[PDB]
Amino acid sequence: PQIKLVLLAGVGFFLDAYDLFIINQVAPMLAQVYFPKTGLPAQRQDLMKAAANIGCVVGQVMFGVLGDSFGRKFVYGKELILIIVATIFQMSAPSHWDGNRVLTWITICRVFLGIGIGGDYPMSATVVSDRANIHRRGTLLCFIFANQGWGSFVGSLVTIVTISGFKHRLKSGHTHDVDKAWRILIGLSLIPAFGTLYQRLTGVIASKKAHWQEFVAYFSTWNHFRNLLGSMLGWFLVDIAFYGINLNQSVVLAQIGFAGKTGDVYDKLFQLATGNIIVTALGFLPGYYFTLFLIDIVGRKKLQFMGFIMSGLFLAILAGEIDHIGKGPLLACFTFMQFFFNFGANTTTFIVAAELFPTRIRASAHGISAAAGKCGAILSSLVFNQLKAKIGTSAVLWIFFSTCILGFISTFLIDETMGVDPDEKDLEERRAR
Ligand SMILES: CCCCCCCCCO[C@@H]1O[C@H](CO)[C@@H](O)[C@H](O)[C@H]1O
Ligand SMILES: CCCCCCCCCO[C@@H]1O[C@H](CO)[C@@H](O)[C@H](O)[C@H]1O
Ligand SMILES: CCCCCCCCCO[C@@H]1O[C@H](CO)[C@@H](O)[C@H](O)[C@H]1O
Repeated sequence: PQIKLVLLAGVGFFLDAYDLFIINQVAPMLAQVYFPKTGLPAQRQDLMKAAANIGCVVGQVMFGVLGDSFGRKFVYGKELILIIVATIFQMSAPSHWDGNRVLTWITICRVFLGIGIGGDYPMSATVVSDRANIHRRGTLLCFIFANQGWGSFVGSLVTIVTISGFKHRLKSGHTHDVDKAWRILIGLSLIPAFGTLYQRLTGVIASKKAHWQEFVAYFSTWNHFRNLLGSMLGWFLVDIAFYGINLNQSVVLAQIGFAGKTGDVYDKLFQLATGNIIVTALGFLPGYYFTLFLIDIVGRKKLQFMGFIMSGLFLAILAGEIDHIGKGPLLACFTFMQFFFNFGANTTTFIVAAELFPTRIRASAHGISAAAGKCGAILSSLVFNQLKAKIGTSAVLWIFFSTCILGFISTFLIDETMGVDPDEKDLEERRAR
């Protein structure tokens, strides 16, 4: 039936999300091995974490040209082997290498990993926004998207299971085995990746200039232009805070009480992994499901308004209190923030970009919005740990706060898409003039 295809798109998101966010769990292990006394150098850590998102935009433009030039049959398999191969190179950095060289190895691998993650990313959204043509398209897009939560959660679960498996060996003095742990964290993605590879198998300028002419004509009208403006702005603005925080969740949990001077190597990695699992289990993950049950009841806009403005509050509390109040209150607010990312702006920007636009131009408008998002992701990703050193963590969280208020403001540019057919509205718009 139609069901099996949406699951396959789901496992595509799951694998993309796992590979993206697992770097947050891998980085503190790389620190313990290759930079035990100092931290990972700020610029190198930022480059390593932005790498996958940088490749992600290169992927969907490149796999876009090839997919348009020679059709969908050209791309469907090749994107997945690229992330499999990129996973294996990343997994197998020479252990006898110098720390900066190991880091540079992983960043480059993660760019190519990103290029593949850039493959199926918008194509899993289109297949069911085109297919459904029903009020329950939002509940469907949201169900596919929720696999981003499971990607981050399973990575955290994999991490505590892995560390607690190495418990006795680390306690008995074999401290280099954390170099084997971080390879297992990346490597375990290969199990669904190979599973899915097998399941997936078992006048060009004249046309482009004609589509460009329709696109420009469409988005040169205000009530049509602002919907593209608001779609680009909302996705751009939320990804600054969202990927800034989530690619560095282990870093924030370290000003909060979860990193300390007490305890040994196991005690360190294990409470830090304990902090990560709490946040994603209690906040990051359930937010997707609160959205799932309410988008086709409350509407998309009311959920972004709430999402931006609620995550703003907890960012302001973090920014104001992080250096001044105890662990507990901060851990709660940080979890509340994560909850209202996914019960809110992060989930709705994705749906709104897929739902706003009539099909005759939907491909570009969704692509331009997704590209705008990745731009916001790479700014914070490229600079988060550098700013944290130049201006401090509280000052960065004040920046994230401001982007949430701008997101709230920009959401007024959008039409509510709950229950609307964008092709019909385009249709009456035209029969009306
Ligand atoms: C599926 C795609 C696979 C991509 C894997 C390519 C890894 C690139 C290897 O990096 C190279 O090795 C050293 C890194 O420390 C440096 O000598 C050199 O500057 C750098 O270019
Ligand atoms: C399709 C190309 C795939 C090539 C994979 C070759 C892997 C060779 C083994 O690598 C080794 O991995 C160990 C940790 O796992 C490190 O201790 C060691 O330094 C490194 O040499
Ligand atoms: C100098 C900055 C000024 C920009 C002003 C904000 C633009 C608001 C656009 O109004 C729009 O009118 C539509 C009805 O036609 C509503 O459906 C939609 O919700 C609403 O967003």
